[PDB]
Amino acid sequence: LPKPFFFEEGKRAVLLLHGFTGNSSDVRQLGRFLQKKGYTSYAPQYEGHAAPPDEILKSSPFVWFKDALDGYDYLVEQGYDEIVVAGLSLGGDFALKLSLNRDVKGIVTMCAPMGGKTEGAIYEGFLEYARNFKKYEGKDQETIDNEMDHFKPTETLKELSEALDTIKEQVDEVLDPILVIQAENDNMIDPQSANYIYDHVDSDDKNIKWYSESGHVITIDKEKEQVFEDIYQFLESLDWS
Ligand SMILES: OB(O)c1ccc(C(F)(F)F)s1
Ligand SMILES: OB(O)c1ccc(C(F)(F)F)s1
Ligand SMILES: *[B@@](*)([O])C1=[C][C]=C(C(F)(F)F)S1
Ligand SMILES: [Ca+2]
Ligand SMILES: [Ca+2]
Ligand SMILES: [Ca+2]
Ligand SMILES: [Ca+2]
Ligand SMILES: [Ca+2]
Repeated sequence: LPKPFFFEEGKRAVLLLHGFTGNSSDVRQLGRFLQKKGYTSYAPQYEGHAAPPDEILKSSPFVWFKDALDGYDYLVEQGYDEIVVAGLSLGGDFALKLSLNRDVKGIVTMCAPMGGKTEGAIYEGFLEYARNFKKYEGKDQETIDNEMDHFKPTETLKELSEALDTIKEQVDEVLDPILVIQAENDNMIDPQSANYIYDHVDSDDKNIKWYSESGHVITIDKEKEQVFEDIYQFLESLDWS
């Protein structure tokens, strides 16, 4: 089952943050590519993730963001002072916010939401995970429909909507070098989010890349090798010691 991972290589480090309802395996191939290029990486795993869907509803985005910060702080404790934060999906929103809470050499956002119909993305993301999990449990279609019909929204999903709006409203405070990556065929979040992030950060050093044959979990999809190369080129451009 997926767990946090720590790939120790050279002195340059990347904190890898996964997506909403995702898990560390979604960023592990990126981690391995980075390791082959000499970069250390650490990937936390958010509380309640990689588990039955009700565990997400017992948790909170405030915890998940702290899980992200704990990964940064762990890299520092392990000797890595120079850290780029690279986040997939909701993790990309956490990467932007983390850069306001900790010192980073740069930021990568990959299919991160910002603006638009946030509530739709939250509920569709959760419900898709929940339905797929119940299928994996071997449940029949009626049992799944019945369990899904008993879904009760919790404070978790309202908190997530509020957290996303907070990050949107503070994105003009982001100053560190940034690469914005977006899949054109993302069916979870609106690809125009990438324009919004790019346009509204204060970062003087920024770039954006679009991927025409990819979806939301871009780091496991069919163009992942090009995504990884583009991330690498961005990393190589930064002000490392
Ligand atoms: O420790 B820190 O820099 C945090 C900033 C926001 C946090 C949350 F708990 F509200 F998510 S913790
Ligand atoms: O609305 B508030 O200022 C928030 C505090 C922490 C947030 C999270 F993004 F970590 F979840 S949002
Ligand atoms: B990527 O895994 C995401 C799916 C739904 C998201 C949110 F609702 F947070 F915007 S992010
Ligand atoms: Ca090695
Ligand atoms: Ca150590
Ligand atoms: Ca039945
Ligand atoms: Ca029904
Ligand atoms: Ca500026």
